[PDB]
Amino acid sequence: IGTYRHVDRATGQVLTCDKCPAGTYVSEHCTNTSLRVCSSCPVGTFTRHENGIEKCHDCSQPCPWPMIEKLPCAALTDRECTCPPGMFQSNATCAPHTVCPVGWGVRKKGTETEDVRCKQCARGTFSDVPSSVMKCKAYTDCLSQNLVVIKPGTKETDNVCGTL
Amino acid sequence: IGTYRHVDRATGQVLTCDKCPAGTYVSEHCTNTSLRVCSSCPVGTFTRHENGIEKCHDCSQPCPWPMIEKLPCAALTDRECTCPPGMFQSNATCAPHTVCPVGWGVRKKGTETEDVRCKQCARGTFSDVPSSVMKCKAYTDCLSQNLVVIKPGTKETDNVCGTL
Repeated sequence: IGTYRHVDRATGQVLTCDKCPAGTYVSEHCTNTSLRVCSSCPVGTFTRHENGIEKCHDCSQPCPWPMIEKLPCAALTDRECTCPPGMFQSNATCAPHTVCPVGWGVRKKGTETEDVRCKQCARGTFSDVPSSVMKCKAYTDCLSQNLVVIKPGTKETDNVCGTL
Repeated sequence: IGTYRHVDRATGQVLTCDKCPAGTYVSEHCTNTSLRVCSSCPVGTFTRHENGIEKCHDCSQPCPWPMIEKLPCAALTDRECTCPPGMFQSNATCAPHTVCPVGWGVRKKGTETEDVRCKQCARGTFSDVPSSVMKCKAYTDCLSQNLVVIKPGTKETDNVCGTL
């Protein structure tokens, strides 16, 4: 743990005190005969690193709905807001991800900051359900199934497998 | 920030959650549609690193007098006890540092774990006060003083400087 210089009120001595760890602040500086005392950051406040400060930092305002906290206001961290899962941030607030329709599939997973990117299923794959998450699935292999392709598949359906 | 695997009670799904930062613990695991929620360690408790645990660690018992805390019980740290300044630990508890008598001086600064080490002042130095802190001081330079040595010094006194 590191140190900081402090000027002693009563004597004018420049002391070398021990820093307080992240999550605490200095509630009593060291003097020529006693060590500095650290206290924990009160509710509502934080300090990110080992410090010598006298009051902890204030946490930001609460997250504006529909945003939620991916980090809380705690001793060591300011609160951090995010759009909840299945939404992404655009301008002001939160929009739901694109839902890829049947016959399309996710090419790029949507994130808290970018929307999902869809592509039409390529030949040999299909997607049969609307989803903002699912990829195009490859057809069931009929050859390696001991069966044959009764009905071909489409970008929306699997091929159907059987005999004769 | 890192992650941890968790088995979802209702579905049996093995999820990948986000760890909670040091000083917090996981108060709600992530599910398939919502992020894990972190809470700050309650008073009395701590977590040292980013974790996935469900209750914070308990702080050790209070420091037995005359020991005092060089680190407090806080969100990020267990309390850490030390012998106060001017004492050092031996066996059970705390003993005051050796006080180097007049004519001796500190060779090794005393610490919270070792006592002071004294040596007799070497020729040309003196120490005129009992102290568990002070070094032998070199005599005042009479030559470079424009004065001469009226009375020689001793291991306890400075030489005294003047003219004629």
